[PDB]
Amino acid sequence: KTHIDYAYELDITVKPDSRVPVFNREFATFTGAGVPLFSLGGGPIRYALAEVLAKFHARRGYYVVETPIIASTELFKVSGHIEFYRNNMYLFDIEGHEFAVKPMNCPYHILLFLNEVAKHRSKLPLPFKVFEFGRVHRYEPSGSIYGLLRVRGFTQDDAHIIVPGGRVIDVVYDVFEEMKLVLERLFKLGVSSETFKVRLSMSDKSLIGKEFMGSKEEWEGAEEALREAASRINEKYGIDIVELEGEAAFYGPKLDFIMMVEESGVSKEWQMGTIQFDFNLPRRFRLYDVVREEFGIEEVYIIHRALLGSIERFLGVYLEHRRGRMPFTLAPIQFAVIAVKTGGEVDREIEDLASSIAKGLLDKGFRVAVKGSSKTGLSSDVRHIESTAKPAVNVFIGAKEVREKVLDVRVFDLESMKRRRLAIAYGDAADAVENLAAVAEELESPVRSLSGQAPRIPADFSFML
Amino acid sequence: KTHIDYAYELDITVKPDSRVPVFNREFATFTGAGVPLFSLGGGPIRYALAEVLAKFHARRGYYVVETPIIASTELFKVSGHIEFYRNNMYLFDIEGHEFAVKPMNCPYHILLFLNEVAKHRSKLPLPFKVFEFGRVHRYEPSGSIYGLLRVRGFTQDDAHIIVPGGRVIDVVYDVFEEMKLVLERLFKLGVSSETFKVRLSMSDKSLIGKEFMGSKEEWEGAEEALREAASRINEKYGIDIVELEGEAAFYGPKLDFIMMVEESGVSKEWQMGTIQFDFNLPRRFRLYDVVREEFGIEEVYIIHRALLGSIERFLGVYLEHRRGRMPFTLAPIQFAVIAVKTGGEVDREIEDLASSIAKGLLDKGFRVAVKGSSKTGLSSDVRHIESTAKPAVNVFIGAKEVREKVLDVRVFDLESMKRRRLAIAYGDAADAVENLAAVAEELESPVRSLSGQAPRIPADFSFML
Ligand SMILES: [Zn+2]
Ligand SMILES: [Zn+2]
Repeated sequence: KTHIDYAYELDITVKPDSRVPVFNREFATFTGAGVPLFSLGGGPIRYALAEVLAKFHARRGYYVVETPIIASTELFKVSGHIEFYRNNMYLFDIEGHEFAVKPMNCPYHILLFLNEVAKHRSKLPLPFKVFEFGRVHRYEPSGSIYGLLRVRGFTQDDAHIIVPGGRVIDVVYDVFEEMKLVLERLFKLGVSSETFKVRLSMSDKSLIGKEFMGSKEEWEGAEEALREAASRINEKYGIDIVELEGEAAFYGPKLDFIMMVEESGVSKEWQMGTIQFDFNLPRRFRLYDVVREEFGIEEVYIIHRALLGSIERFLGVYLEHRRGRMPFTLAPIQFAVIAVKTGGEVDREIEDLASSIAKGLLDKGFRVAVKGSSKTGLSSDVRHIESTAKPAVNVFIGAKEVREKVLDVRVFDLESMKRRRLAIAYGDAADAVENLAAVAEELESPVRSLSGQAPRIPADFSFML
Repeated sequence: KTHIDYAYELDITVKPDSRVPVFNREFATFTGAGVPLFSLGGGPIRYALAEVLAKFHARRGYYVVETPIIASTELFKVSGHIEFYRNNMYLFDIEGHEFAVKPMNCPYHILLFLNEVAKHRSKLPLPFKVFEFGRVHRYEPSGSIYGLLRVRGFTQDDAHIIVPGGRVIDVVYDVFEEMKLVLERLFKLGVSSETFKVRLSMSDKSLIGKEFMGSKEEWEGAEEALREAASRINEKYGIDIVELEGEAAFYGPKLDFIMMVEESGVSKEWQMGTIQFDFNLPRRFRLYDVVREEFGIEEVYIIHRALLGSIERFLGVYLEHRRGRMPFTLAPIQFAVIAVKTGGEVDREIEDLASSIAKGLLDKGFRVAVKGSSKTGLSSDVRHIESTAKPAVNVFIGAKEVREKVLDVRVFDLESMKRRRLAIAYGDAADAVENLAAVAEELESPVRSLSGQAPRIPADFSFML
């Protein structure tokens, strides 16, 4: 089972090679290869993700933005190289004039910086931090496409930071702290000395001015910002730091976030976001000039950063590491309500309890699926539910639950990777809904500390069970 | 003053003909004409909008989805005509194979329906309703582009409904009820007999089979669904109904939502969303077959619907009708905190009060701008603030406010189009923040009834004041 299997079973995506009813052709022969089609289970995940990440960034001091999907290629000529990158771009004509589907958000985020400087000049505070849940499209050959990992259109938790020399170490460190908060609180992935690695990729000093563009001073101030920040990370968490000479991009050094995972029992890297300096963009968009003239700052850095990286890719690898098991806030089905029918007259109270709880949870904004089951059917029904839909919480309502006034509620524990039984007392349907909503709020708590609000995007997914 | 002026002054957009610092070229010569670039003030509006509309639709029974931005042209060949619509499409090549930037979400939403039928068959409930905050791109000639009204890339509150004959009148009516809830609660625009018109566009019966495709039966069942629904609308609200013979699309009849507005004092239509039947798509994607075979339903309808329509266009016309005055939830600056300094020692308590209130409002997730003003500067500072930034709420903190322990708080009243003064007592900074947050929650209340949650996407926009 790969993420292609989990994504399909959880209905996060449509499988490219599933056959379209009546056409008996594959979904991929309508959509094209490497264009992930998010389905009904995946839709609420995408809105929840944008909203949580946007709000998380706004609370940490980033301006949230949305930039156009297309642009004149003048935009990418200025940025540019163009002769090279042109080749990874989807290009088209309006009206003699060359346009591209955006492959990166950077030039747009810089124009937004430039517009604010023109309007407000030095009243604009530095560091200037801009975040976008951004949608980018890039050429990939057919043989390179794989699931959600390598695709033609995808999403980044992208941000750009323009930070003076006096604050750059803190900014680098803070981005690490942001990455950790998102992993731990949104995804429930522990970030510690045993699970995490920070890798720095630096210049070869003998090659500055040639394969590494820019000045010695730029490279030294940037590499030294990464070393101090990484030294604070290691001091604080005992997280180990790896430095690779000569591995930086031509336009600046970087730091990569790397989770260490184990099979099976093989130790494997899971690469996530990056912090990437850029000596090219401040030259091409005249940012060094603009900052010097308007702010009187001579030492300034331009940073590209993501925490997750590609969201599709992140999600792909997540589905594998966690065997289809989503955190409560991101689970296609949040509460599965399972009515264990008996054949006897108690089935009426069971049916009314299940149905009322389901309605009440939907009204609180939760994603709910009701399953009609039976004493003899239960074991096989549950097994299907676990091997396919993997609801965040199972609520079992049988004769015993009705007579004893205690729900049998099974939350899936992401650390132990097991269901955990809770006994939830209730007086009636409404009281049961309140109590189930309390369990949910506890599961939502870490996401509230990131974004202020946990997203409630309700859906009735009963048809899936 | 047009929406181009308001959008720029509120920093909702970058002005195409603003000059880029140092390049002294126009922003439009990097972006291309008719590609709206949303700026820092516009970013939170876009995320808030997606989130509110998505959640509103999920609570009303729509599945929320996000579909790809690109597609093989096979997708649009099936839908199709293609020979015609090809001409409004941005087309590009991967790897010998023709792709398009999506001009409409419809075919993707139908594939998602088709995938769920293949997986779950008749367990999928009807009506099937799917909503998307969707991003579409269409060819427009340079001479056709105007502000936010007619552009090359834009957003729709798009949905598709597959509804059996037994439920179609109710679905039509409900979409009207959805449109009214969004206008009134999100936008504070009254929908009544005096402000609103419903226009139906129908076949010419003599032309069915020729300029109007499909069968008599289809057209009659659809036109009659619109007449009954419209008759319920008129019965309930006294809203008047206009019917135009021969004005339908070739593929089905429709209803348009039309607000009536007055200048100046000229009566003008403001066209919003549409409810559009389609006899083409169920043939091209074999939906009539699929529904008949899997659900045993012979009478079924396919509907395209939006409430606002183009969101950019809606927003453009809104900014004009309301002279730059956004509802609280959507205002770039939610609280402007204005410190009226005196020159004397009370300035310290004023500065600490303003600063603490600002911080406290930011921590609640609000969009805040602090302005340092003075007794003699106030009148001109306020005038600049009103003519430019138009904050949802002004909080004036001077010597009097500090000594009397009562804030001077001015909410902008969208109906009367005037500031309205409130006297907000406080004991200290924290208590003031709580009380200001209470005023905000009252202003957020209508948006909570739509979406469960009002969006808090914080920002410090002090630099704008
Ligand atoms: Zn970048
Ligand atoms: Zn449509």
